[PDB]
Amino acid sequence: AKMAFTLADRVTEEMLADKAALVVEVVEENYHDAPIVGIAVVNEHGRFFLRPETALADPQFVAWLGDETKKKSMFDSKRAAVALKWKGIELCGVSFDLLLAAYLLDPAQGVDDVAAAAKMKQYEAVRPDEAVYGKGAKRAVPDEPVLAEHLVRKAAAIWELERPFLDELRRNEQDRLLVELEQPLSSILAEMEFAGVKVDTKRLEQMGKELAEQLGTVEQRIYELAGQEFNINSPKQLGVILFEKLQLPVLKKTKTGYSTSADVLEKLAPYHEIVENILHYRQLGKLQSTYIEGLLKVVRPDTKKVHTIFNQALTQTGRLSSTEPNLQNIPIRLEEGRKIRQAFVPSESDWLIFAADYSQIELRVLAHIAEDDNLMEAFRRDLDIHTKTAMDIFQVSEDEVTPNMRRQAKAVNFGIVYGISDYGLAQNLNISRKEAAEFIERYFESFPGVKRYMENIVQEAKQKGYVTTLLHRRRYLPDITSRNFNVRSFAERMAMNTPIQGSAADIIKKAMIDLNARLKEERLQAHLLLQVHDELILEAPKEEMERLCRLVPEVMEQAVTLRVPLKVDYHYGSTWYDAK
DNA sequence: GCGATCAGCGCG
DNA sequence: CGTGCTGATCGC
Ligand SMILES: OC[C@H]1O[C@@](CO)(O[C@H]2O[C@H](CO)[C@@H](O)[C@H](O)[C@H]2O)[C@@H](O)[C@@H]1O
Ligand SMILES: OC[C@H]1O[C@@](CO)(O[C@H]2O[C@H](CO)[C@@H](O)[C@H](O)[C@H]2O)[C@@H](O)[C@@H]1O
Ligand SMILES: [Mg+2]
Repeated sequence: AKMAFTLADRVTEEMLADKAALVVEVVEENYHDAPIVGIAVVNEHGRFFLRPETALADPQFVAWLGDETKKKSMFDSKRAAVALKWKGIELCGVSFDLLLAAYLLDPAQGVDDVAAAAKMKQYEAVRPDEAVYGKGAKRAVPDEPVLAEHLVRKAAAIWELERPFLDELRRNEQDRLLVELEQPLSSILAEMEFAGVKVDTKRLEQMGKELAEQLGTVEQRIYELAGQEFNINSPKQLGVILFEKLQLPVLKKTKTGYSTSADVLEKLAPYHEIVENILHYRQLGKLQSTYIEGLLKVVRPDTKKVHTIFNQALTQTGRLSSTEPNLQNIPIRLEEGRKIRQAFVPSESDWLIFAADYSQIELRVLAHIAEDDNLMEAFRRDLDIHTKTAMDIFQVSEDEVTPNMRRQAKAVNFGIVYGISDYGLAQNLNISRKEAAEFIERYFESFPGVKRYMENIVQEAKQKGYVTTLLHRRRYLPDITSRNFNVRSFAERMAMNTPIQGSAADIIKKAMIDLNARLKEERLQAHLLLQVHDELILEAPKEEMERLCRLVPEVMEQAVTLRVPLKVDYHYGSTWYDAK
């Protein structure tokens, strides 16, 4: 039967106890400047549902929300914190976030609502959000009676689940990871998302106009060389033009038809002039649809800022993800796409963009965890790691390392990090397995400590059932015991890769926490805007650059102490593009 | 037609 | 290797 609760018309004192499960419901997936549809509070005095117009206007309730001594347990407190920031209300005292707790216990569960986390502890007296709000075009906020009970049941679940979740985190030695890292980081991400990044829309629009011109020209050139018109963006129609009308060789096949990936086209380029044009068309087309039109779609017209949402509880490695827009994959590798960054500017006049990035943090982390003497010495000498790798695997002096040799050694360092494998490397360097295996073997011959680590971590994953990062993040790998070579191999590569990528994630997250504490102590106006896996982007008055040049790198380099140094490069400029 | 897939490409 | 976003596509 239904759950008992008071559907209050006004805020009372017992609703303001110093310990409670709190629900500040924001149904819109993108919570920026979004509506709060209801509030539920469960504490020692009972269960309560409050209408937002009432609670959020009540001085006492707002004070309670902002009182750090009044502890609240929630699910996705960042969502509520940001929704409240847009209304000028501060949320403090969140001592437990069920979403983050569940995430740390097992990222693989994909916990995205209270019901999912509750199911982990055999608690099912709460419905999944999707069941209550529906989804897609049919998504909608239910009538008060249905809404109120759902919010109360969620608060009730959080109230009941706090202790068991904290107990397991403690057994896993992950309690500090939640309380001292992820929860404090949650508040920092909330400030970052709320601050947003300023966009020079006029510059973006002009770039868009020129791209349209260039696309038109390349588009026509393509129809000319094809002898007809067709939907270039249709892998099916394109496949017909390339492999049937033009008789280009089929080197790669796709489940549905002909593969037209850039990888394939690159090899087909020598056969026909249409290929290079299709490649150029896709490059510009990607820029136009995603980084110009797509970006312009999410810019707030009143402030000209984009407010991303950092998903802190999604990746299996501990990395953050970014959406609406995704600001972690803005072009940089190719100059034409890199120009897109000229569109991201400081939010205030006479302010500048400051970007700091870790130099090879993953390989440094690997040197530390594997305790490989050669790799540690390489970083202690701050050597060019790819040139050094080439020197060792190809057995030549530094001056004997050719450009192609370094390129291949670089690709090997790529593979060693993401889980070295014949297929992966071979196909990546466009070579054979017999050859790729030879490189790998040569690499392990030069870095025996890394080989030992790879063997040991795999064995450890099979024994314990999971692998861990420097700060105790965990990833379960049940497929590590699969009798299917492919499935088992993937699991083994994750056993190898996760402690590396995951520890690098732990480090930069701590750096963000340490950095914000330093910025505040120094009372600098500088603030974080974005995190891109191994780099931090800030904006600050031009008068703070010299101080940031010393502070940011130091804080990032000292976040943790490894057997090898951590090195941070940095640049600043009038736009993100110039922060190079 | 709606949402779900597929195929291709951007980043670390 | 992973997330995420795009235009096409197919599924019921
Ligand atoms: O609020 C972020 C937080 O919510 C979850 C669901 O619990 O994701 C929702 O919000 C994201 C940001 O708008 C969307 O990308 C996602 O589709 C939506 O379900 C968590 O995954 C996330 O940590
Ligand atoms: O030849 C041993 C070598 O193979 C790997 C896979 O590259 O693991 C295989 O052999 C182990 C026994 O030594 C099994 O536990 C594992 O399941 C199987 O795939 C390496 O880890 C190992 O060094
Ligand atoms: Mg870097």
